[PDB]
Amino acid sequence: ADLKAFSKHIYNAYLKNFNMTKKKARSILTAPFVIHDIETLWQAEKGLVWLPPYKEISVHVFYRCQCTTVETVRELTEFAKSIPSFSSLFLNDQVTLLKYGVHEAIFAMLASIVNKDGLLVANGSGFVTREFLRSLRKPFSDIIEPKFEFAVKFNALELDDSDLALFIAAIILCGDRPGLMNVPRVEAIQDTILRALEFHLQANHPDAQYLFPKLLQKMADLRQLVTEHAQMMQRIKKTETETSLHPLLQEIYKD
Ligand SMILES: CCCCN(c1cccc(-c2ccc(SC)cc2)c1C)S(=O)(=O)c1ccc(OCC(=O)O)c2ccccc12
Ligand SMILES: CCCCCCO[C@@H]1O[C@H](CO)[C@@H](O)[C@H](O)[C@H]1O
Ligand SMILES: CCCCCCO[C@@H]1O[C@H](CO)[C@@H](O)[C@H](O)[C@H]1O
Repeated sequence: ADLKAFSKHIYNAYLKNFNMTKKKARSILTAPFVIHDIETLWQAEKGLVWLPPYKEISVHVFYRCQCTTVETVRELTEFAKSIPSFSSLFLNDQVTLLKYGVHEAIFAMLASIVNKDGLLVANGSGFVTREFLRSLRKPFSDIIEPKFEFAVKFNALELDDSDLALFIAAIILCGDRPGLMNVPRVEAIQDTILRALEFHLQANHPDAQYLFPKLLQKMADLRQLVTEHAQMMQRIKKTETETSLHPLLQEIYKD
């Protein structure tokens, strides 16, 4: 009943806080400058499309990834704060939820800007090919591929921005997070969001392909995806000594 209005407030918060909507993304994807080799990557840097001291091609890509990720974390923070029930939480719990939730949300939203062939970069000014990213030296290519596999299956669910606003909110407001102080309040908020989501999916996808429980599965898939990604990020930290890691991302991964 009150859930329809509750979803509108979340959707509003999403529209207010993210630079790239799926609506914007899909329209661009169907012109952005194409990065498919070293030459085009260099031409993208020469101002036409767009940091620590230069090392190499794969590390340059890794550095630009961090920049993007840091910026997405900022947006997710503002999104979450635009939800009143999130803002009533003590700041430590807010930080705990963002700590353990941002990468799950990042990979979910990433599907919005991805097709079988590649992904948009630089606020839609660029399109980097999947084949080009495959060509980067290990471990970077290994880290990248699973996100394509995830994003393609996820895009088959044909969610829109209003669906995603609730889905991301549910990811952030998660009672399972380690070190959470007020577990009961968060669980109660999660439950309201999930109820709003099921209600919203009924109204928005009337002939739903068992859509709500498939999204719950995707949430579990995202948790596994982040687990594996964190393991791969630990490998970078251990093996790539000369490569710098953004302080905030270091804080997120810590413990
Ligand atoms: C669907 C493929 C996603 C691949 N990764 C990603 C995500 C967003 C932007 C970019 C990117 C690509 C090209 C350029 S210029 C040629 C710039 C950016 C990439 C590679 S990823 O989502 O798998 C990914 C996410 C985050 C990473 O480190 C940051 C963090 O964990 O906070 C990644 C690090 C290495 C490889 C992929 C990363
Ligand atoms: C908004 C995203 C912030 C995620 C970084 C959280 O970083 C966390 O901050 C806590 C409070 O300073 C620290 O106690 C904790 O050690 C650190 O991992
Ligand atoms: C931008 C790259 C920052 C990632 C550095 C990874 O850092 C590591 O992540 C592990 C997670 O497996 C944590 O257990 C460990 O404490 C942390 O130092």
